[PDB]
Amino acid sequence: NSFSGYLKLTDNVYIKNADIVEEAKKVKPTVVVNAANVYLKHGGGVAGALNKATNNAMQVESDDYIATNGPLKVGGSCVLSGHNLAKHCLHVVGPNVNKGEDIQLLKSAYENFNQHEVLLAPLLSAGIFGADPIHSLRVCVDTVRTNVYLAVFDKNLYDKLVSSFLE
Ligand SMILES: CNCc1cc(-c2cc3c(N[C@H](c4ccc5c(c4)S(=O)(=O)CCC5)C(C)C)ncnc3[nH]2)co1
Repeated sequence: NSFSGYLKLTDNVYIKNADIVEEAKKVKPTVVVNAANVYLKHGGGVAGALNKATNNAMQVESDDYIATNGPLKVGGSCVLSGHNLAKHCLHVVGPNVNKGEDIQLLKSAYENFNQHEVLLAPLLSAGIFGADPIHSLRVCVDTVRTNVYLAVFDKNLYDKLVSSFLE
């Protein structure tokens, strides 16, 4: 958990302009959060990047989990191996508002982080999931009580988020 160069927003929420894959390699976190979908198909974006960094071992494990347990629910999660990126990967499904899912499920999605003491995570439901990233950060700060290090891989969005928080 050797997080470096983060800006502390509250006593338990930190943020950095960084690629979550590169952070996972530098930090060696106990838990890395994946921005998953309910069938754990890591086809692109954050999930595709984390799977590629494991040389597809995350996707094979994920397929075996789904075969035995069935899909997750939106707002839900599961704990699988972190492979070379962390001790564990917490796969969390935030709502995809571009696909009609309820933005209220973003609170349930962040609540899964409270089962782990320290996590490296992306900003849930942002990017092509369509939620307003300023709102996602607000839900994170209000919901997460354990220690969360957010990696946001876009300096333009990072600056807007820090300027929204410090208003
Ligand atoms: C350029 N080579 C591919 C690639 C991409 C990455 C890569 C992207 C990325 C990231 N993006 C942010 C984000 C946050 C959440 C969601 C998405 C996107 S999404 O994938 O569109 C849908 C699920 C939710 C974005 C708002 C700046 N944040 C952190 N670390 C990241 N790493 C490495 O390699």
